[PDB]
This record gives sequence, C-alpha cells and structure tokens, in this order.
Amino acid sequence: MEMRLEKDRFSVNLDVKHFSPEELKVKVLGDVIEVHGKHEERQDEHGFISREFHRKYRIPADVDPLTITSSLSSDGVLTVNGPRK
Repeated sequence: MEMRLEKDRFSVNLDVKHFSPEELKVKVLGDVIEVHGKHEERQDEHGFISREFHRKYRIPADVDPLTITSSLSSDGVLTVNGPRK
C-alpha cells in the first residue's frame, strides 16, 4: 500500500484487514523489516478461508533499525516508520 519516503522519515502502510492483532508480528531482524500474518481456517462471507503471508523490506541506508516504530489500527492499516539520519 501507500508509502512515504522523505528526507527525514519513511513510512510503509499495509492492508491487513483480514488479520486480527494477535495474528500479525513485526520484527526488525538487522537491516530488514519482517511482517508476518497467519490466520487459521474461519468462516466468512463466501465459505471458509485460511491465509498466510510473509513480507520483507530493506531498511533505507540512513535508518537506524533501533528507531523504527510500528502501529496497528482498528480497521486494519499496519504502519511501519522510522526517522532517517
């Protein structure tokens, strides 16, 4: 989804609306953001549906991995951002 990349900050948004908050996990492992989402079989509008996904982003060169923050909204936007130095 959306992404901001300015001189000072970066921002990455994801549509994770099919996942509840216990079903998502953000890890900074080195110079990589990992987003993981897993959800077991469950009824929905058309039938039954399980889902899994695993995403990796490279951290911009001028981003200390230790200053990266995460946020989760109720309607399902997951954001990762960071200052740049």
